[PDB]
Amino acid sequence: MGGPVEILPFLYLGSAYHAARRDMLDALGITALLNVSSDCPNHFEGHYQYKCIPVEDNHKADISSWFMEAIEYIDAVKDCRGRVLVHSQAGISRSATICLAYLMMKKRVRLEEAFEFVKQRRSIISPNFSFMGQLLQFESQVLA
Amino acid sequence: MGGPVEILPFLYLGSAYHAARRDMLDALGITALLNVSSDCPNHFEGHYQYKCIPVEDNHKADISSWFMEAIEYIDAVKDCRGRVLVHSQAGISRSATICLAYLMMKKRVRLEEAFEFVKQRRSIISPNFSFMGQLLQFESQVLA
Amino acid sequence: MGGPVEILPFLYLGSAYHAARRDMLDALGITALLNVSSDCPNHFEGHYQYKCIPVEDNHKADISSWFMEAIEYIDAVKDCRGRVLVHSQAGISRSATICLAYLMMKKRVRLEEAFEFVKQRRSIISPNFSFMGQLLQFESQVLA
Amino acid sequence: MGGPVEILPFLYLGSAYHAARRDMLDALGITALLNVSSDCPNHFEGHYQYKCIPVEDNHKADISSWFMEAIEYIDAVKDCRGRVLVHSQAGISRSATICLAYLMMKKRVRLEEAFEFVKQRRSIISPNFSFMGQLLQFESQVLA
Amino acid sequence: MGGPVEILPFLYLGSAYHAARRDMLDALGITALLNVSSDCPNHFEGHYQYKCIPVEDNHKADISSWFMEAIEYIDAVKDCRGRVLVHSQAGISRSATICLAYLMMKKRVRLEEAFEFVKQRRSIISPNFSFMGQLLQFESQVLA
Amino acid sequence: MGGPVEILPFLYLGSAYHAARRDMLDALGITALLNVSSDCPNHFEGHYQYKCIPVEDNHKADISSWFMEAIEYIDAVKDCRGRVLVHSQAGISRSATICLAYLMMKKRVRLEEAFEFVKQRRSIISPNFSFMGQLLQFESQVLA
Amino acid sequence: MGGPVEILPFLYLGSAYHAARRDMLDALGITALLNVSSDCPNHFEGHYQYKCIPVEDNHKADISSWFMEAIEYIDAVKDCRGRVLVHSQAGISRSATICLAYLMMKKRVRLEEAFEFVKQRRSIISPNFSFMGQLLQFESQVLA
Amino acid sequence: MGGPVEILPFLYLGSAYHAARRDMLDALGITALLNVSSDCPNHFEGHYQYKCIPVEDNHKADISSWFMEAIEYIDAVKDCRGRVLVHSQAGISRSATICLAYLMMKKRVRLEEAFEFVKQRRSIISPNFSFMGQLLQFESQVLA
Amino acid sequence: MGGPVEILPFLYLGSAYHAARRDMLDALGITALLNVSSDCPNHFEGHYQYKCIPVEDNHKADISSWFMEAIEYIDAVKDCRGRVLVHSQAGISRSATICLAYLMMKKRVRLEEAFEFVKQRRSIISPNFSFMGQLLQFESQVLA
Amino acid sequence: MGGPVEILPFLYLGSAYHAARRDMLDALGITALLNVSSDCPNHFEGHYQYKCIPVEDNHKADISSWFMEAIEYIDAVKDCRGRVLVHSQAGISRSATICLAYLMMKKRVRLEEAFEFVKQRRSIISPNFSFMGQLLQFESQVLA
Amino acid sequence: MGGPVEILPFLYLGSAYHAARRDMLDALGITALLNVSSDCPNHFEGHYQYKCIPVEDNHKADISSWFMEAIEYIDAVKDCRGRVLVHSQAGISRSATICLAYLMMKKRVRLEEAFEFVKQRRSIISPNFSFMGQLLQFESQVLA
Amino acid sequence: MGGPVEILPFLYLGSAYHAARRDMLDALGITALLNVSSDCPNHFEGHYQYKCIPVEDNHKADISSWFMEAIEYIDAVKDCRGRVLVHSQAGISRSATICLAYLMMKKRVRLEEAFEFVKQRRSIISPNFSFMGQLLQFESQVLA
Amino acid sequence: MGGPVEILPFLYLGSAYHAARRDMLDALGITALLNVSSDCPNHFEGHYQYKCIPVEDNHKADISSWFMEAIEYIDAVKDCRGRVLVHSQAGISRSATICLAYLMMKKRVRLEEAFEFVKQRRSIISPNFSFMGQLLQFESQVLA
Amino acid sequence: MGGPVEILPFLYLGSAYHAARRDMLDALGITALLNVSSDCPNHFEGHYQYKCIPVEDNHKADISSWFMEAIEYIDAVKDCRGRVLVHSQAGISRSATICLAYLMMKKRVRLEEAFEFVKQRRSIISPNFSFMGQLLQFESQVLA
Repeated sequence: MGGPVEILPFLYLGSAYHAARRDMLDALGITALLNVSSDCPNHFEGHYQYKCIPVEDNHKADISSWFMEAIEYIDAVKDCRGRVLVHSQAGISRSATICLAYLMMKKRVRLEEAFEFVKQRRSIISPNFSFMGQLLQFESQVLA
Repeated sequence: MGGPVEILPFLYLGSAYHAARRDMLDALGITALLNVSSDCPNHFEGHYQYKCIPVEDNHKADISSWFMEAIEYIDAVKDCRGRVLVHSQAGISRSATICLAYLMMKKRVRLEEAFEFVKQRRSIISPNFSFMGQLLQFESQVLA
Repeated sequence: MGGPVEILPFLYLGSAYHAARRDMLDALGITALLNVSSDCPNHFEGHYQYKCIPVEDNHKADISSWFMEAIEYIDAVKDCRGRVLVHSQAGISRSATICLAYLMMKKRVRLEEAFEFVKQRRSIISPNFSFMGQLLQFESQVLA
Repeated sequence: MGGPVEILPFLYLGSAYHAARRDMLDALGITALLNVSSDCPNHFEGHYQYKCIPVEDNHKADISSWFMEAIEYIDAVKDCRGRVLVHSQAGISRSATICLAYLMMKKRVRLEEAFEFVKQRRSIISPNFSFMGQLLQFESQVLA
Repeated sequence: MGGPVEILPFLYLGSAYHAARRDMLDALGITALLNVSSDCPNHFEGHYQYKCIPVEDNHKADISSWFMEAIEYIDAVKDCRGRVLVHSQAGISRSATICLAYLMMKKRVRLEEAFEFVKQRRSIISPNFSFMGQLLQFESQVLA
Repeated sequence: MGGPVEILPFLYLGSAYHAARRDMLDALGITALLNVSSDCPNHFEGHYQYKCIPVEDNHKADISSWFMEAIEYIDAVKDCRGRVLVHSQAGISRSATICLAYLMMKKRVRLEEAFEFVKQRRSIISPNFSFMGQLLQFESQVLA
Repeated sequence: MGGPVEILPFLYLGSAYHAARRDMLDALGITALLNVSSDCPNHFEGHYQYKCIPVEDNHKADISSWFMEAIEYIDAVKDCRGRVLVHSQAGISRSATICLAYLMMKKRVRLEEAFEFVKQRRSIISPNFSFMGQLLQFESQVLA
Repeated sequence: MGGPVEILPFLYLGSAYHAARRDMLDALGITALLNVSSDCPNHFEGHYQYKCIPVEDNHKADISSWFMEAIEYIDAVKDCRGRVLVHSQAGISRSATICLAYLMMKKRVRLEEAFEFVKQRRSIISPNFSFMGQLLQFESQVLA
Repeated sequence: MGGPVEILPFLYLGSAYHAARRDMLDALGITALLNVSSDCPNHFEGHYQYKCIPVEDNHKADISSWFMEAIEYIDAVKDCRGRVLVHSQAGISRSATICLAYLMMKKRVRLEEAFEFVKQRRSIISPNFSFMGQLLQFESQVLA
Repeated sequence: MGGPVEILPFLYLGSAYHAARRDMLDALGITALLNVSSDCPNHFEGHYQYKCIPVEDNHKADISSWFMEAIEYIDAVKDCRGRVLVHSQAGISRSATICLAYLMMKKRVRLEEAFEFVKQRRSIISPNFSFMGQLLQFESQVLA
Repeated sequence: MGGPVEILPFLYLGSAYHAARRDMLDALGITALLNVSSDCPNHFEGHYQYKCIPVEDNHKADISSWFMEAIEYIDAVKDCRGRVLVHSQAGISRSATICLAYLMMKKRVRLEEAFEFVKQRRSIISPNFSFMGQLLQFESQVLA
Repeated sequence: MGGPVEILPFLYLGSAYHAARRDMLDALGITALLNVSSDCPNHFEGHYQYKCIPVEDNHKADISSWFMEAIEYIDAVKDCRGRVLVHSQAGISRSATICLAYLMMKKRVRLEEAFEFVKQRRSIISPNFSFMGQLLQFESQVLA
Repeated sequence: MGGPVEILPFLYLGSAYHAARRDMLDALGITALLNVSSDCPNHFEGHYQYKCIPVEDNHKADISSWFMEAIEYIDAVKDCRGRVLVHSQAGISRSATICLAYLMMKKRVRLEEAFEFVKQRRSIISPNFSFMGQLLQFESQVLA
Repeated sequence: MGGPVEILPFLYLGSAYHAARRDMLDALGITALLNVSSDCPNHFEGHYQYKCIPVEDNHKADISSWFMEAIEYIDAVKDCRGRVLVHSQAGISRSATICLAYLMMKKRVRLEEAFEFVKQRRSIISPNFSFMGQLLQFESQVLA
């Protein structure tokens, strides 16, 4: 817990624990949620916009494929002047990988630079190696 | 958090966090809620009376227009011998501006005096400047 | 808060705050709830048995009339081998008065003795004077 | 409270208090719940898989009969690569007995060894004597 | 002990212990004493004005009857510009009930308000329930 | 000093020092006094009931003879719903022996049991050996 | 309390509390008492010489008139080689005024000087203004 | 104060303050009192045996004359197996001188030895010089 | 020093030390000064309004005469919406007497009540007796 | 006091207390002073440049009118490479309002931004509401 | 600094630092000043009486000559019931010498005695040797 | 502040703050002042000798030119056996440079040696570089 | 070690360590010993009564069979008014099981109740599961 | 434990615990032991002289009969210049009674005096009442 960290004015990073907290969500004015796990429920289907990205914290997980879909979604909520809560079970690997991919893309930066910019927000960050490589593979592409 | 502050026996001021807490709401015997934000959900639509006042914590926000509608609503719940929870995301600007407008009106007082009477209740109070001016514009009118 | 106090194995006393806490309710195995207030909602209508006793913490409140209906209800849940949570806003006056009335009746005792037996459970107990007199009026009757 | 203990990667032990906490459930990625009590509600019927095993923390409780049904259920959720939360009111007797029965069976071990393996996880463990005997009766059988 | 509390400039509340202390009596300038017990002696019959009100700290005690006689006596000593020491064995129930009855009457106030005004003076105050009811019965009458 | 200990609601044990203290006597509501010494004066002959039992804290003292007379007296004051203060110089031997004899008799118990019941009240208790033997001699008789 | 202060070998100043204390009186060897109040009793009429000077701690009190009578009395007890205890309720105003008047007279000194000589004895001294003026009026006269 | 010191089982030394304390007197079991002052009253004439020895704490005091009368009195109370409280205003000079004279006589010892034996009991002892000389004059005689 | 105390929004009480402090004067916005001494200079004749009331801290001082002139002056500065600093050498007797007289008059109150109202402001207050009497003489008149 | 705060190298904000301190003025090298009060004197007319802006800390004060005159003056002293001390009685409202108006103008910024920039310098800042509104009215204009 | 010491009710000793402090001067009620230096200015020529005694803290200084003139001046201010502040640069040598000469003369005492009487007031005292001798020379003469 | 440092018996170094302090000036017996700034006023034109040396704490300041004029002035006051206070705004650069130049000249020493001799007096010393170079240029010349 | 715990006046529970301590045995007055292990020697065969019950702390141990023999033995020593020390190697499992069986039987109680009654005596108690079941099997029988 | 106390050079008092300690026995050079209990073994029959006195710590114990036999035994070991250890289970009642009887006899003293002489040795001493009486009965006889 502790509360979701504001990566960008419209982009927040958090735990699945946070996703189940309406008080926490509304206190931050979150309007949408990006469930970057595969089974975390979307309890408040009626009041918040939900987008799911069914991934496992694996090496056997191809989280890179969804980068675009996710980025889109985020940009989407960004344009409605809303606030998305990208989140996964612990908010360490998955939800982070994605916030990184988005930052690398939108703001065009090194996985390095991004990784830092975010470590400062939620020091717990730690994309498992597999994702790390995929985050690189994607990196080259974004810069091209 | 911390809990909503009782401005008037029938008037309370709080956070959107509080609005999502049934235990907190019933412990104070709140019967109605005045959502002074633009996207905070009304989760318990079925058990509490809700009134929305779609405003942003902007300078580009014309919160003054709703003063009357809001005051009415509050007076309304006041007459049912209920308890309203005027609230906005953080419970610092918006929800405050309104409680002020109401007090100035109903009890006829200087934005000054009111502002104080409330600072003593929720020291966090801080209507952004724009609202501050609008609270003055309205002030003259209430005294007339 | 703090949690509801177990007056009797099947009789608990608490706050309206507690009534809104499923985790707290199930942790104590409460099966029914006796809302001794007039507007506290019954959020979980579907999972717990609810009985309402619409009273105000007034001197202008005739809480004595419901004593029988309430006692019945409690005995009812008692027979299903359940657990009732008699409760009012703060769990100081109303919900207490009733637990007292019940104890005086069922176990036949002095308002005095009862009042004590309960002060030891939830030291916060404090039936407003009006109720206090009504608790006496009822006392004589129970002993007859 | 405190949070449910992970007995097995897919097997967790907890309180009924935990069962009412979505944030806690999703933070651990629990997908199913095994209510080893007789009246604890299943509030989130829609989002989590629920299985009930109606038992009392009695000596007059034949919890042994359900061992197989329960083990099955657990194995079931195990195969979906999910996570079950076996739980009872306090998470001391009932929910424990069952986790024990399962461990004895699946991993074939002495009630002794198991009891320990679990005491280390949730030191509060304490199957009432009746269950203890039934856990033994079942033990012989599992080893055969 | 500790010393008698000054309820009113001419009205003090205390213990029977105090009644036996000349030094304490003269130090406060007490001129009269109202023995609200049934057997406490009046040792200094010669130097202080004594008035007895033979009551027990019972439920079987009709202390209400004497309210008028007592109030009179108190008003009497009040007019001689003296100082009365209303007192009972412990100075918790009896002597208090009476000071309350007097205050309610003379100053016309709610048993509630009075009870408080006095709790602040001698926090030990505690009219047994019976008296409490009688104090109410009398209340209505005083307001009429 | 310190104050007399309440053995029974109507039976107290104390020092001769206490016997000379009106404030102390009335604060406890003592109505009668049983002087279990041979020369301690009865200063307040006029306000308290006095009964003398002229004994020495000797081995050459036949305190047993008076047991009956004393018990009577005590029962007497007991019936008037009063309070006796059995006392001797220090309140260690004599006044104790007697409270014991009375307890053994009235409530029928072992000198042992009584002795304890009282040690817990006034830990200073210590009937000189002679009395101790006489308390036994009397014990057999009371049980017969 | 605390004990009476020795102004002069034969002149002491004190409280009415002291006047009620034989132990204190004899410990100081007081033989006479000068009651400078209007209602404080003279409990030990038989053993100590008493002289009364019926005054109020008023502005409406002409304590000056008695100065001579009092001084006389004091000189009287002085000649019997006794010890007088001049005293009033609190021993702050009245009994002080008089000790001052006496000192001014007998030893011929400024109200100023005396006032001091005594403040050093009983720092609590404080003749109400009225008396203060009367103490001056008398001062001129004594010096003449 | 502090309490009278036991010089001999039947001989105690004290202050006039003590003489006025019944509680203290009876607590020690004093039966007689020897007032070695000239004006200290004998308040409890009815309950204690009193003997007066009218002396001043002077150099102009012939306390020696009474030595015999006093010793007699003391021996007297000694024979009734009682307890005398020899005492003077402060219990420093007079009452001491006498206890000394008695000791010197009865037990035949040097004023020196006695003086010590007693200093150890009431360190405050201090017979004014005059008495000191008279105590010597008497000393020679007792040894003869 | 310490700074002048604000008795009334337009009335301050202080020391002659303060009168010599421009920084202090302007920080409080004092516009006028009432020198209630007889020789304290008026250094800043050019920038502040000065009014002198040549009195001594005597008994031989008829400060009462000026009460009216002073009150006037104060009312004067009061009307210009200014701030007067009534002051004397130490700011204990003289400058106080006057603030009292003014309060008694303007707000019509007992020398008693006023004296207090001011003690709470500058606890050092202490009009010498003479002034005290004159403050009374004047009191009667103001109430008439 | 404490000393004036340096808003700009040539612009300082302070109390009227400071204005009366030459040592403080010269220590900071202040050459001019802008008296934003209505009656604070200009004691050192001969050595420092003074400019007055006669305003009250009112809601009835039109401080806005002088904004231009004041800004001019400040720019003036700015050009002589001097240092102005804008100041009012307490240095909270008036003198602040003006420093704000100047900053908004000269450096073109939001009342918001300025208000902050200054709060960091003299945390005590607090333009009464009226001025606040006037500061806004002026804001729009400056940006145009 | 620290403040000038009051040698005599009308005679004070101090530093030149003090002479420049009006607040300090008026707080003590100094009316005249005796500048015992040769160049210290008399800043407040208009409000205080000044007398100069042009001396150096030398051995080559004939301060004795002025003794008479100075004493006169002091006596002068003494008669107007004023207060003189004799002072020199540091208030150690010069101003002291003079206060001494005055004391020796007026009160007729040994340079020794005086020197002490003053050391106790301003421990810093230290007339340079030359002055010391001159103070003696003068001593003989004063005694004659 | 803190006070000016005595460089030479007739030469002191200080702040402009000091220059505004008469008490400080006279306490040190300063007779003349050398204002080494360009705008610090000379408030007490009438009582102290003033000499101005209009310089800026610049690099663009030719403070060297005035060295001779200044030295002269200083020597001048030196001959009148007076005391000069060389001073600039902070008393760090300007006023120091000059005291150095003077020392170098008068006592003929290395800028080095002087700089030290003075650092020990006012550790704050710090002639800006420009002055430092000019202090060297002048050094060679003084040694020639 | 630590010493054997007194379960019953004639029944103690302990370690094999204790069995080897004569001092400990005689200090407790143990007369007999019940060796509930299989190889612990009976060193003092000559002085204490020994009874062996050859069991292992196994699951493969049929300790139940001996329950009767053991109970008999214990009752035996009980009748000789002796004291048995039931004990096993560590005094945790075996010796406990037996004390339990005995208590259940003799005093007829639930394995539950007994287990507790003993846990309070030797908190270390812990019959291995096997024994636990056997203790239940036996339980039913004892109640029949 | 702690070790046996040396009552007499040849007489020691102790616990049965001590009796089992050879190291303790030889360290004190005990040669004989007097077992004043009824079942404590005599483990070292071969090395120490043992004498048994079969008594219970009862009231129903006639320990007096053995007094002579015991005393004899003790005198016996005394003559061999040995050392006896009189002892009972705890060494509080029995073994003490006997050491007392012996002392009373051999050294002829009051049970009182002896009791003390020994309390100082082993403060734990406490002959049960029965023995106490028997110790008295025997006392008279020894003195005869």
